[PDB]
Amino acid sequence: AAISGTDEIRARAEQALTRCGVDLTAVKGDALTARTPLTGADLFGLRAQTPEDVDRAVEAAHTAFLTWRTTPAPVRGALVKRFGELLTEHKQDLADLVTIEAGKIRSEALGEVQEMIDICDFAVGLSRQLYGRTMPTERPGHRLMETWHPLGVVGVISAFNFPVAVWAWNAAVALVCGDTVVWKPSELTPLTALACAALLDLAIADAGAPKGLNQVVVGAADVGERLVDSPRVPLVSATGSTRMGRAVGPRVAARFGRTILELGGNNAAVVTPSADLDLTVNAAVFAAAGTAGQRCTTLRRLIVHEDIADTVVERLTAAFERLPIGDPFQDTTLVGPLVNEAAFGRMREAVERATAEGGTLCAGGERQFPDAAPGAYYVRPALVRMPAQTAVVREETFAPILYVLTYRDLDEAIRLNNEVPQGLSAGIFTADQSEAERFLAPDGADCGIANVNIGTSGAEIGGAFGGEKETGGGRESGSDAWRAYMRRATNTVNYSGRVTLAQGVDFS
Amino acid sequence: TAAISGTDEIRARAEQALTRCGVDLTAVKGDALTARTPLTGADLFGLRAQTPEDVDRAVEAAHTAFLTWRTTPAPVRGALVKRFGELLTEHKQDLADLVTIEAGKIRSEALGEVQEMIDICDFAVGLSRQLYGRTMPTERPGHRLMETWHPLGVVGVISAFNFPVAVWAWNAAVALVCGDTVVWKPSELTPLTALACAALLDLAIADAGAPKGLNQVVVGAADVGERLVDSPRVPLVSATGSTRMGRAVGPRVAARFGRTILELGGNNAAVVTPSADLDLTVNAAVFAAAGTAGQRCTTLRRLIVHEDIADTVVERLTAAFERLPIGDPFQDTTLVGPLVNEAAFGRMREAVERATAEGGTLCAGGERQFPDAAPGAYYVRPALVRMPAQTAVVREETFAPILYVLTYRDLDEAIRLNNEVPQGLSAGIFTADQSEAERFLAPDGADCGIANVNIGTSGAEIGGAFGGEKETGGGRESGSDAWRAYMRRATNTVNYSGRVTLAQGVDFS
Amino acid sequence: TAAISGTDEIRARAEQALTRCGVDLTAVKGDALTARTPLTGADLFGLRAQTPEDVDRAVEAAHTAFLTWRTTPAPVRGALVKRFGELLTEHKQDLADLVTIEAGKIRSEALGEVQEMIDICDFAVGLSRQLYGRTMPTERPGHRLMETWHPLGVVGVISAFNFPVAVWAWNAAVALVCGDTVVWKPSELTPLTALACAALLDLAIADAGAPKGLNQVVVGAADVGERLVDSPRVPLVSATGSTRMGRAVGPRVAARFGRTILELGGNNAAVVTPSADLDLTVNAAVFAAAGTAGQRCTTLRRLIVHEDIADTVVERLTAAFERLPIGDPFQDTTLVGPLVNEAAFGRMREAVERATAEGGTLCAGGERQFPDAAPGAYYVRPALVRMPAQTAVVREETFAPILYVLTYRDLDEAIRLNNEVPQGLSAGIFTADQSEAERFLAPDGADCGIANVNIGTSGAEIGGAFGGEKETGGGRESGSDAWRAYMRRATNTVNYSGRVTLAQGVDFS
Amino acid sequence: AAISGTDEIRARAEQALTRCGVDLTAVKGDALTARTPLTGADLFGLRAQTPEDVDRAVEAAHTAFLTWRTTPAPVRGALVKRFGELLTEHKQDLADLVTIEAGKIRSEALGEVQEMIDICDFAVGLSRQLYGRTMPTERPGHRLMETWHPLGVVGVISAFNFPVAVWAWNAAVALVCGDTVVWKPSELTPLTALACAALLDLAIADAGAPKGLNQVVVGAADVGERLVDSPRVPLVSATGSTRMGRAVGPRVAARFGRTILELGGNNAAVVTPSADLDLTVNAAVFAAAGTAGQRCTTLRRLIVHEDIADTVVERLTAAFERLPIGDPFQDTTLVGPLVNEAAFGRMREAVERATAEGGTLCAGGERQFPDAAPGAYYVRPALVRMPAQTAVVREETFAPILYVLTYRDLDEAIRLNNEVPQGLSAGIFTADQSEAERFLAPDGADCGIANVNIGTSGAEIGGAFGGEKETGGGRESGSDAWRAYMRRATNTVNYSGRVTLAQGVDFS
Repeated sequence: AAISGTDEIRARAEQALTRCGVDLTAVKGDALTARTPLTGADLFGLRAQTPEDVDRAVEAAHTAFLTWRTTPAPVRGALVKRFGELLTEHKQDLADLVTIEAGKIRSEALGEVQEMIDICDFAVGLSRQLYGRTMPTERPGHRLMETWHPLGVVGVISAFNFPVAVWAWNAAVALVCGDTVVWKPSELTPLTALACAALLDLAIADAGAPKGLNQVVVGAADVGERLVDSPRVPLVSATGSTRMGRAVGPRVAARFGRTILELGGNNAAVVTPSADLDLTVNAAVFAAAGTAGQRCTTLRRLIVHEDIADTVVERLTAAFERLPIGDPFQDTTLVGPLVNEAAFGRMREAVERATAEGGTLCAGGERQFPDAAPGAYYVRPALVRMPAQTAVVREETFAPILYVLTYRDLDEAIRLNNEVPQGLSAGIFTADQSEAERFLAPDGADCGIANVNIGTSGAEIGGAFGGEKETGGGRESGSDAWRAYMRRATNTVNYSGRVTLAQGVDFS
Repeated sequence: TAAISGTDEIRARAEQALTRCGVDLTAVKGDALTARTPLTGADLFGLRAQTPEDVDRAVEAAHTAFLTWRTTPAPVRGALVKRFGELLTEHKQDLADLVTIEAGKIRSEALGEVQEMIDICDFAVGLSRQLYGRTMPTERPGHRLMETWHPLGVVGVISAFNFPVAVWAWNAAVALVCGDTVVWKPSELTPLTALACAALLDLAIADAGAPKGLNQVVVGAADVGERLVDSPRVPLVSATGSTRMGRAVGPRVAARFGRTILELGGNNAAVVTPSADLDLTVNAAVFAAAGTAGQRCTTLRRLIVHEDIADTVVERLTAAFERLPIGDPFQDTTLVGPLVNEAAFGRMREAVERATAEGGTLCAGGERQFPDAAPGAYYVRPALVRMPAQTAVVREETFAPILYVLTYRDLDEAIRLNNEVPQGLSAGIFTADQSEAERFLAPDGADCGIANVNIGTSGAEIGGAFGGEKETGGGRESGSDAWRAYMRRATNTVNYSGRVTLAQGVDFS
Repeated sequence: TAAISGTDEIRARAEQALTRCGVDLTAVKGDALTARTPLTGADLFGLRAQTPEDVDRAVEAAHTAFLTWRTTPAPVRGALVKRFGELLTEHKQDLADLVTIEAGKIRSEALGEVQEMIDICDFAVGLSRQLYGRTMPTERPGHRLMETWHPLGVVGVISAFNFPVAVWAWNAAVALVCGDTVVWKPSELTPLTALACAALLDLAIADAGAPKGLNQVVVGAADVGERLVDSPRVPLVSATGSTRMGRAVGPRVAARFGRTILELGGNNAAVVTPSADLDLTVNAAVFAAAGTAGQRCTTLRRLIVHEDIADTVVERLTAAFERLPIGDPFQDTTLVGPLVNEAAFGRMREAVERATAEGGTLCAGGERQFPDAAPGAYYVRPALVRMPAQTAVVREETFAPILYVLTYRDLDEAIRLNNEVPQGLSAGIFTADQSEAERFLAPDGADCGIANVNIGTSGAEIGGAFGGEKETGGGRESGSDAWRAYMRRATNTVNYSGRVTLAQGVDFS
Repeated sequence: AAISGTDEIRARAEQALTRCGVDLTAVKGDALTARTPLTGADLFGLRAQTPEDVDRAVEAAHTAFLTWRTTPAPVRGALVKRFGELLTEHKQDLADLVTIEAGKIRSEALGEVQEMIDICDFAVGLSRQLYGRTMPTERPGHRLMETWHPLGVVGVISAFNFPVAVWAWNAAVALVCGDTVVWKPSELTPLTALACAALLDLAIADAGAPKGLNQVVVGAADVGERLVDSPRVPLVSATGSTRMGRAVGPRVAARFGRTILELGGNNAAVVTPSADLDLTVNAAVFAAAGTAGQRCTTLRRLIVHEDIADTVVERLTAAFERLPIGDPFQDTTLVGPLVNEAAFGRMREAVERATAEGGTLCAGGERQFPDAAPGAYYVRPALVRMPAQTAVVREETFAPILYVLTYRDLDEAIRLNNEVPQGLSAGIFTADQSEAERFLAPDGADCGIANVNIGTSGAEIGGAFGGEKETGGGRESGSDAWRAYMRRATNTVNYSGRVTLAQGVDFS
C-alpha cells in the first residue's frame, strides 16, 4: 500500500496547529513527544505539566469560575455559539489532527469535529433552559421552588480514540452551566487538545469572557491523578478503560466529590431469524470494523440465532475479507491503523486465547503491509466463532475482534447480552414487533443504550450517552445530562410573616 | 423539675404497639441485641440479631423478589404502596409511640414523622403512573428516539436513630413503585420502630398478593451495615448518618461500580438581617435549634446576626431558652425531650467547654436537668453560646442543641460565614428586604442543598428533593425527580427504515 | 332469549344506592325532569330541575368558594381528593349500580368506571405536590426568571350519558387539586349518578372542613348547559358530547375570551395486517366494537383489513358476533346491554340501511333482540357490515355497534383510509411486523390523538392524556400534563440588582 | 428639528430590500402602497394578493409540509441556524426597514432583529428536544408513551409595531416543529416582511429544503380573513387589537382549528412606599415612552402609594418634559413618531376623555414640530393623574399616555391592577420581600407576566410570552410554547400477544 510519509504528516500537523492559533514555539519542548499511528513515528517534543502546574491550572480555573458563575447563562451561551463558529471555520484543520493522532479515517475525523459543533448548538439552547421547577407547598403563605446553580471547576480526563468530541460534550455543557474546565487529554493525543484550546481562547477574547475558563494540562496518568485529588474540583468527568474506574471513582468519593464515569464497553447485537440480513451484515461490519474496533461503542459480540448462524458467518467472512485497509487520509480506506504496538499485541493475545478456549478464527487477524510502515500496526478485523461466552469474550479487547455466539430462545440471547460486566450499548435486528419490544423492556437488554435495527454505535447528541455496570453509570451530552454539572437547591420562601408554634407556646 | 415515666411502663407500651402492628414478640425476642429507650436510658428487652450470613441470604431473597417485581406494572406496584399507607394511617398512634420511645421525640413530632410516611406513600402512588422518560426527535430519517427508565435492583437502606421511620419510608415507598426491592439496616439504637414498619408492610404485601421478599429488615450494628454495603447484588445504597460514615460507604460502593445516595451531617445556619421580623425570627430560631433536642440533621446550629441587632437578638433568645419546657416526651407540655444517650451528652459538654476556651460566652442553657429523676437519661437545656469568630468547634457538627451566635456587617460576610463550614445541608435568611432575600438564594449566595427565606433550617417537605452538598454528601431523597436515582436510564433508537448509513458508500450485500 | 329486570326492581335498587351514598330523596324528587333506565326504557321517578337563574346562582357560589380554595395549599386540596376517593372505594358497588341503571353498562364495566374515579383521585393527590412550573436562566445580570402556575376559577363540566361518572371525575379531581371549583351539568339522561357522586363529595368536604361551594350539580337539559357555557364567571368549559355540539360551545366560549376542553365524537379504526395474530385481533376487535353496545367514544367502528386475509377475518368476526351474549346488564353472563334509547336504535337501523344501499353487505347482527321481553328497551346484536369503499355513512359516527370492514393492499392506503374521516380520536394496528407498527405511529401515520399497536381503540389509561384531534376537538383530559388546561401560566422576572437598562444611556435621576 | 427626507428614506429602503435579496421589479405594483411614519409619505406601490392567491399560498405551504414533516427535526434546525446567520449578516439592513416602516428608534430596531436571531438559536436547541414522555402502563407486557407530531400549515397574522420579531417567534418555532407558514403581515409594514421572506428563501436554497416552507401574502384585513377561514390551516397565530379576538377566535373554533391569540395590553406597575424612586422613575419612563407607547407591553397605568404619589408625579413630570423627541435615525432620539394620523387622533381623544372624567394632564400631549414634517405625528408622551380607574383608563389607547392612580392597601393595588379586561403584564417596585411575593402569588396580579423591580416590558426569549383575559390566552417564544405548534399522540404498545378477555369468554 501507499502510506503518507512521516515528514509530510509532521508538516500537515504544524500547519493545522498554527492555523488554529497554537504558538508552536510556546508548546514545543522535550517532556512529551507527539506521535502518529499512521507510521508509528515521533512528530516532535512538547512541554508537559508538573503536578504543581495542575494546581496552578485549577487555581486559575477557579478564579475564572467566580466571575463566570454570575455571568448570565445566555451570555455564557453566546461564547459557546462563537466557539461553534470557529470550529466550523477550522473544521478541516482540526480533522487532520484527529486523523494524524487517533488514526481514524478522514470522514470519521470530520464527523467527530461536527459532533463538537452540534453540541455547541445544543448547549446554546440549554443556556436559556437549565430547568428547575416551581411547585406547591403545603404551607399557607409560602412559595416553593427548585433551582440549579454552577458547581465549580470540572476536571475532564479523556481518551485517545475520540480526542476532541468527548471534551466538547463536557466543555460546551459545563461552560453554559457556569462551570470552568481543566482538561487532561490522553498522552497519545495532545495536539488535538492544544488546537481545541486555542480556538476556544480566541472565542473567549472575541466574547470578552474571563481568561481561565478552559485550561489544558499535557501529560500522562500522574497529571490526571493530581487533577483527580484536587479539593477545588467538585466534578471529574473521566473517560477511559474500566480499569480507571476502580482508581478514580473511590478517590473522588472519599473527598465527597462527584464523578461522571465513561468506561469500557463490550457491546453485542442480537440477530433474530426474521432479521434483514443485508442490513444486518452492513450494520455489523461497520460497527465492528469502523475505527479499527477502537470505539467504546464498537460491536464485539454477535449473538445469532442457530437457524441463520451459518449464513451470517459466511456473509461476514466474505465482507471481512473485502474490507479495504489503508492510509486513513485516502478516501478508499475503511479501516485505518491501530493506535500502537501494544494494541496489536493485545489483539493477537485475545485471538490466541479465543482459539485455546474452543474458538475458530473465520477471517482476518493478519497484520497488513508491514514493510510499508514497520512502525505502524494495520490489521484486518478478526471474526471469531465461539462455542460459548468464555473469559476472553467477556473482556474488552480494544481492537477489531467480533465473537459470534449462537442461541435459540430470545430470553437466552438477552441473558448472553447481559452476562458481561460492561453495560454500554446493545442492538437487536429483527422484523418481529414483539421481539424488538422484549429487547427494550425492563427484563430485556441491561445497557445504557438499547436499539432496534441499528448497531451498537447508534447514538446521537440529543440522547444522554453512557452505560451501566462496569461502564460506570455516567451520562454525557443529551437529554438532561447537564444536571451533573450543576447543584440543586430546594428553596422555601415565607411571605406570611408567620411560623407554626410548637405546642401553642410563643416567645414574642 | 418533671416526672418521667418508668422503664416498665415504657416497655409495656412498646410491647402493645408492636403486637398491634402485627409483630410476633416471641419470634423477634432473643439475646443478641438489646432494645432501649432514651426516656430512662434503660434496656427494654433482648432481640435476635442477623449475622453477616443472614444479610447475604436476605439480599438474595430480595433479588429473587425483584425479578418478579420489575415486570409488575408500576401502577400495580403503586397499589401495594397505597395499601401500606392505609395501614400506617390505621396504626399512626401505635407507630408514633415507638418513635417517641426509641428516638426520644415529643409526641407531636412522632405523629408528624409517621404522617410523613403516609404522605410519601401518597406521593409515590402518583409517581407510579409517571416515572417519566422522554420522546425526542432523531437526526436519522425513518427512526425514532426515546429515553426510558427501568427498575435497578435491590436497594440497601441504612438509617439513623433520629428519624427511625421517615427516612426508610422516603426510600422504600419510592424504591418499590420504581420496581426495586429493599433491604433495610436500621440504627442499632432503634430496631423496634423498624420491626413494626416491616410487619405492617408484610401485611400489605399479603393483601396485595405481592412477592414476599419486597422488603426485609436486618437488625444489628455497623458490621451488618458493612456486609450490605459490600454486596455485589445491591446496586444502590442509601445511607443516612454522620459525615464520618460517608468516607467508608461512598468509596466502598464506588469501588464495586455501585451507586450511593449519601445523606450525612449538617451544620446549618440562619442569617438575621437588620430588617428581620424579630418575633418571627426568635420563634423560628427556637424551634429549629431546640426541637428534637438538636438531633435533626436540619437542626439550626449557627445564627449569623447583624451587629446592629445582635444584642437584642441574644437577650430574646436567652430568655426564650430559659423558658423551654424540658420533660418526658409523652407529656403534652414537653417541647424538649432527652438526648439519645450518654455519649451524646459527653460530646455536648465537651463542645461547650471548647467554645468557651475558644473565646465564647455561654448565654443560656447547657445544664443537665433533673438527673436524679432518671439517672440513666440525659435531659438538657439547649445551649446558646455567643462566639467572637467561627472557630473549629463552631465548624464541627456536635449532634446536640447548641446554637452559636456570630455577628456580621455586610451581607457578603454573612454569606461567606454560612458557606465556610464543610457541611452544606440547609440555610435560612430572616429579612424583610427583597434584595437580601434574593441575594441569599443566588448562585453566589448560600451554597446549601436547601436555602430558605423567613423560615428556618428544618423548612422542607415531601414535594422537595431533600439533601445537601459538600460533606453532607450530594444525595437527594423524597420529592421532585429524586426517584431517578432508584432507576436506570436507557436511550433507545429504533430504525423502521430498513436501511443503514453505508460507511464510505460501500454496500456489502 | 333472556330475562330482564322490571322497572320496579330497578327503581328500588336505585333508591337504595342513592340513600346509601347520602342523597336525600325527598329533597331531589320533583316533577321537572324524569330519571330513567335503558334496561326497560321506563321512567323511574321525577326530579327537581334547576332554572337558568339557578345556574347563575350556583356559578357565583362556586366563585366565592374559589376565592378561598385558590389560596388553600395544593397539598391540602389534595387531602380533600384523597378522602373523596376513600368514600368512592367504600361505595363502589352502590355507585356502580347507578351507572348500570342509567347508562345500561354491564356490571364489570360499571365497576371499572367507578375504579377509574378512584384512580384519578390517587393520581390527583400526587399532582397536588407537583403542578410543575419552571426555573430558568435570565439574560439579565442580578435577575431571576421563573414560570408559575395558578388556579384559574370556576370550571364548567358538561358530560355525556355513556360515561356518567368517570368523565366528571377526570375533570373534578384534577380541577380541585389545581385550586379551581366545579359546576357540573350532567346528561339529562343520567342525573342520579351525578347526585350520588356530588353527595359523597359533599361529605368529604364536610369532613375536610373545606368550602361548601367547591362542587355543584345543576340538573336539566342542553338549555341549562348553554347558560353555564355563556357565564363570564367560567373561564374553562370542559364539554364532552357529539361533534355537533362543538360548533355551539367552542365558538361561544371563544367569543367571550374563555378556554375550552372539547371531547367530541370518534370514528375509530383498526388496521389488520397480513402478519396479525388473528386470535388476538378477533378478541380485541370484538370487545372494542361490541362493548358498551358501541356507545363509547373509543368504540371500534372501522376495520381496515388486508385483502389477503379479509375473507378469513370476516368469517371469524361473523361467528364471534353471532355468539355475543346479549342481555340484562346485571347478569354476569351479559356482554352486550341495551342501547340508551329508541332514537339510538332508529339511527342504527337508518345507518345499516344506508350502508347496504351504498353497496355494503350485512354479514352479522343488526336485529333487535327479544322486543317483547322489554318493549320500551332496545337490545341489539352488534352489526358487521362489509363495505366496498369508505362512503358517507362509513365516515359518520353512528353511536351504535356497527363495524364497517374495508380492505386494503399497501400500508399507506390503510393509513389514508384511517385518516380520511373528519374525526381523530383513536386508532390501532394489529401486526407482528416491527416496521409496520412504527410506520403507523410515525408523523405520517395515523393522525389520531391515540395510536396503538396490538391493542384496540379503547386502549387508554389514567396516566395518558385522553382526547382527539380534528372534529374530536383537540382537548385532553386525565393524564400527563393535561392539568395545565385547568391553570394559568405566569412568567416572572425578579430584579434584585437595584438597576435598570437605561434607554440610550439616559439617567432620569 | 431635523427630519430625514422622504427621498433619502425611499432610497435607503430600496437598498435594504435589494441587499436582503428582494426583486424590486417583482414586488412593485399599485395595489398597496408602502409608507413611512417618519414623514407620513408614500414610498412606492406594491403588488397585493387576491383571496385566490391566499388559497394558492396555502396549497403551496401544505405541499411543502408533506415533505417537511418527515424531515428529521435536527435537519429542520440546520435550516433555522442558517437563517439566523443570514439575519446576523443583514442585521443593519433589516433594522433600517423596521425603523422606516414601524418608526421605532434605531437601537430598538436592531434589538428587534437580534430577537429574531436569539429565537433561531433557541429553536435550533428545541430541534433536538420537542419532548414528549415515556411512562408506565398498568397493563402487563405493554409499553406507553406520549409523542409529538407536526400539525400542518400555520397562519401567522402580525401587527405593525413588531413587524419582524413576532413572525420570527412563530416561524423559527413552527419550522423546527415541522410546520410550514403562511404570513399575513400588517398592511402598514409589508417591506420588512418581504425582506425577511427573501433571506429565509436564500436559507432554504442553501439548505436544500422545500421551497414552500414560508410564504408572504401582502394585503389588508380581507386577506387575513381568507387565511383565517382556510380548512387546511389548523393553527392561526394572530397578533393585533383585542377587537380582532372576537372575530378570529370563534371563526377558527367553528372549524375545529387552534389559535394563539396575542391581543391588546393595558399594563400597570405598582409603586410601593419602599420603592427605589430613581429606579422606578427610569423604569416607568422607558416602559411608558419607549416606542412612542406603541408596544403591547407599554406601561399605561401607574398605581402609586398615596404617601409617595406627589413626589412620583413631580419626578415623572420633569422627566416627561425632558424626553427627546425626533427622527428615529438620530441616536439622541428617545421617542420617534406615532404610526399615523388616526393614532394621533385617538391619543388626543383619550386625553380629552380623561380630563372630562376628572383627570389632570400633568405633562406632555402636544404634537412636536408639525411644520418640519406635516404628514408625521411626533408627540410628547402624556402623563395624566386620575382620581379613579375610569372608563378611558380601562381601554387600551395605543399611544403614550400614562395614567396615575393612588392606593393605600396592597390588596387594593392588586385589585386595581386586575380590574381591567386586559391581562398581559404587570410590575411591582418595592424593597419589601413580602409585598413582592404577594404580588406574584395566586391572589396577586392576574397577568401573563408578573415582575418585581422591572417594568411591564420585562420579558425575554426563554420565557413564554403572552397574556390572560382579553389579551387572549396565547403564548409564544419560550418555555414549552412550542407545544401549540404540534399535536400530541398517546401510544399504547402491546408486546405480550394477549388481550383481557371480557367475562372470560373467548372467540379464538
